[PDB]
Parts: sequence; C-alpha cells; structure tokens
Amino acid sequence: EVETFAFQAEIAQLMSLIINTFYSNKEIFLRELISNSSDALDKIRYESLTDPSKLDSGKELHINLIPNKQDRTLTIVDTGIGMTKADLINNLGTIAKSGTKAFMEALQAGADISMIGQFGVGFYSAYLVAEKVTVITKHNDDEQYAWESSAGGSFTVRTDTGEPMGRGTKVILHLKEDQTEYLEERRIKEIVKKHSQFIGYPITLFVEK
Ligand SMILES: Cc1nc2cccnc2nc1C
Repeated sequence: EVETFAFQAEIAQLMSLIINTFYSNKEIFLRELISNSSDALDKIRYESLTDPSKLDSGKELHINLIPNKQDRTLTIVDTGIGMTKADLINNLGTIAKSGTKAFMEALQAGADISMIGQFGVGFYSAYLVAEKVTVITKHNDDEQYAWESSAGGSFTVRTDTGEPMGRGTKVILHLKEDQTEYLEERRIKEIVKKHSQFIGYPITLFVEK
C-alpha cells in the first residue's frame, strides 16, 4: 500500500529552485543533513532524561555515513528521536512553509543557497546532489515508515517492511550521475572535517569494497 501526496505549492517551488538554480557549492548538503541528525539526537537525549524507557529502542546515539558505489547511494543514518507519520505528511510541511518563505525573500536580497539551514529547511538541500531521496524513519510512538520523492511536486509514504531500525532516521540519497564524488572516502572526510567538525555525536564513515 503506497500513498501518494502532493507537496505544498511553496515547498514544490523550493525544490524546483534548488534543482534548477546554478550553484556550485553543492557539498553543503551533508552539513544540513548531519545537523538534522544532531538535532534529532538532542531531542531523544533530552526526552530520555525524564524518561529512560525512551532509550529502550536503542541506547546508542551516533551518526553513520554509508556510501555505496554499486547502488550510487549515500546514506546518513542516525539513532535520533525519529519522525511519525503525522510528521512526514503534515507537521514538517507546515513548519517548512514559513521557513521557505523567509528563505526566498533573503535570496532576493543577496543571500545564497548555503544559508538554507538558517531558515529550517535544510533537508531539501539533499536535492542539490540527489535525483531521489528515500527516508526510513521510526519513532517510539509510531510504526516504521518510508518516505520517497523524486521532486516533481509529489511524494510517497508507506509502511516499511524492510529491516527494522528500532529508532532513528535513515536518509538514502540516490545521487545524480555527475555527483558521484560524494561517495569517495577522501571527499566525504574533507566535507565532514570542514563543516561538521564539532558535532557532539560519533560520526562513523563506512568504507566500501
Ligand atoms: C522526510 C523529511 N525529513 C525531514 C527531516 C528534517 C527536516 N525536515 C524534513 N522534512 C521531510 C519532508
């Protein structure tokens, strides 16, 4: 069972701008996704201070970066609080509607795309380097779901039957044909050291065959 939804008009415009605008500093996508992972790990850590049972779905708080050259996918896995079904379809889109507006007015006043995180819509920067994004997430209060969108104004949501996660968010970036540089170890190491050197969580960079 696959449910197809439509992006809000303002979010579809933001994805079209990210995809069509000429902007060479594409590497900032990883800092936005890592900062997203660090935020979700902060939420579940704070919530577990008044409820240790929230860590029953996994005590470890870390971030993993998994490149795969055969699938041409870059995966950012974190053991954060996760996202519910209400989050994927309505809550994030409601919040992103005002952050997208403020992000567009700033772009017309001199700002550039790299400052997208200051408006709380940095997740969509994944479409700088990805033709399709698949997000596997699991919250303590909801089932495991699979979010997918190749832009174009629509996205899908379904109950994930794959490998269980326990708790966290898994962002799979199906990279564009000319963006395979973000699968090489030295390139990912260079980006992490330059943009995410002080993340208060262990970041493990997986290696390939
Ligand atoms: C799938 C999704 N994951 C997000 C993670 C952080 C912030 N916003 C997000 N928005 C969406 C639609």
